[PDB]
Amino acid sequence: IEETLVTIWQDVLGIEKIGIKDNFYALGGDSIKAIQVAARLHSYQLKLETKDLLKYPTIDQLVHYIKDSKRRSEQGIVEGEIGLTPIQHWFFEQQFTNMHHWNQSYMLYRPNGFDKEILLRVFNKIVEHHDALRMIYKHHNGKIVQINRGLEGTLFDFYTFDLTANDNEQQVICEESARLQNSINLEVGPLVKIALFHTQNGDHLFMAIHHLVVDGISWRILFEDLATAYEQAMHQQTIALPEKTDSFKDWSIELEKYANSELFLEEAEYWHHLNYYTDNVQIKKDYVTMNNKQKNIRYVGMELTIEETEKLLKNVNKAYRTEINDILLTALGFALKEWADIDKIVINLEGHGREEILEQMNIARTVGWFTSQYPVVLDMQKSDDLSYQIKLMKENLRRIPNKGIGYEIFKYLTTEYLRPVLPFTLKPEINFNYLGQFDTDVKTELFTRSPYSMGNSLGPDGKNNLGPEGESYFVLNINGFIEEGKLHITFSYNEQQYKEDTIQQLSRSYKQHLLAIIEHCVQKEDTEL
Ligand SMILES: *O=P([O])([O])O[C]C([C])([C])[C]([O])C(=O)[N][C][C]C(=O)[N][C][C][S]
Repeated sequence: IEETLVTIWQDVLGIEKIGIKDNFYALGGDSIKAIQVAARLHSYQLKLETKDLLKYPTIDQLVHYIKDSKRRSEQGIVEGEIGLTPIQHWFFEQQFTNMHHWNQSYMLYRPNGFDKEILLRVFNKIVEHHDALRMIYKHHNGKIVQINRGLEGTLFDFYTFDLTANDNEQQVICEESARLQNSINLEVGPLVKIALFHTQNGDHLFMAIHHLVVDGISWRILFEDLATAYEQAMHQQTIALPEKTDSFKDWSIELEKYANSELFLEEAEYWHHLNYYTDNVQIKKDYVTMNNKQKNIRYVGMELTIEETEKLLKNVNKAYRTEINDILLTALGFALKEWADIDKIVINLEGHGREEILEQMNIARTVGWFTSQYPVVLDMQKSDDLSYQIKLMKENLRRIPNKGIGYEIFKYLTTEYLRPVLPFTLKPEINFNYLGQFDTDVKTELFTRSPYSMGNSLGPDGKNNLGPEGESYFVLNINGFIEEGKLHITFSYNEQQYKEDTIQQLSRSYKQHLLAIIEHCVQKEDTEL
């Protein structure tokens, strides 16, 4: 029904009232919000191909393209060996020092406090429902063996700290959470570490999960099921989570099939264009250094106001019928041109990686590490013409098949005798990672973000996420997100490679060009057919 879409859109977009004529993207939608709509529909046994939502961005149009779900996923307990996925292959290939310490984290806050007994019940359901959290990793014969445990052993560690007497809540939270962050055992588990802090202003719920089994969308899913199960428990109802989508196991199995399929191999030809840019990869550094560890990384931050961010989310993409990636990367092109006099450069672009490339596979609600990464070429031709550059960036991104998911599939999954001959040793020095919007997911009726949280806990600059002795792998690590209605962009660099001021010039330049692109696009009316 259209009443179901209205409700879902309203929840997902964080907008109280939505008409059946409202444009999804003009309301602030993106491809991650789209997946969240698809996930909600799955619980109603309804199917949405997110690409339809792009062609029919209103409920009045889209209702005719919503189908019944033919796919039924594993609802029981998933167990057994699972082949590493592309981003997982990349991870082990790095051989990070203390790779057991390589996590994402988050901290929630509830002024009236959490009931601990309920939390224990809720997280038991969580690790049961979201099978990938029970993963372990073993070595057998110089090879990594990924194994999904059943309901055996310890599925998560949970600590309770009573700081209601301590006068230094922030220090203790940092010290204790750091200990959790450093205590993950990849061989026997658990990969999920949880601490509950009682304080004078309420409770703070800290969570650290090894990156091997989680990502940005997974966190959003966890937050939802956390609130849902908790709300049920405090109302003395049976804890009950939405239907499972496809398991990480089943996904990996089909992904490896795809990797060697005839249809996918035909894509190899496109990626040859990278061969024209192999010497457009390195940027100038202030200094040469041998010290390349996480402890040597610092960052510069920028942010827009709520008004500026609203324009970006709601009134910019209409100008050229773009998506936010087009805009952000166009701004980066200009910024790098003014900052280092660069005309062409190859970057590493991260995507959520949940592309409908596998048939009736649905992972809209699956917890795991699905992140894709791939080389993108930025080409600065006409610095004076915005219309030309934006349309150039747009076309460049559209010429990439299936959001670039295929490149690392070729690189890590395709068997040797089918593996195309591609420039696999290409290594961009710049990474771009825009995580998307989080306000609707973290700011609920049950809880909100913790004030004791330090920095972006879902990124590499998050406090205590990565082991300090671990090796850095990018010269410039650019990460972004929307928090409290404000776009944040951070620039992570090696302190012995660049002076802080050098990076500050890049950040300010990026902010300048981004705001200029916003003003340009705000003034351009929708005329794409
Ligand atoms: O295809 P889209 O919906 O347009 O992509 C959504 C974006 C704009 C947020 C895109 O930048 C993206 O996919 N970012 C994903 C980065 C990520 O998921 N990181 C996970 C933790 S490593």
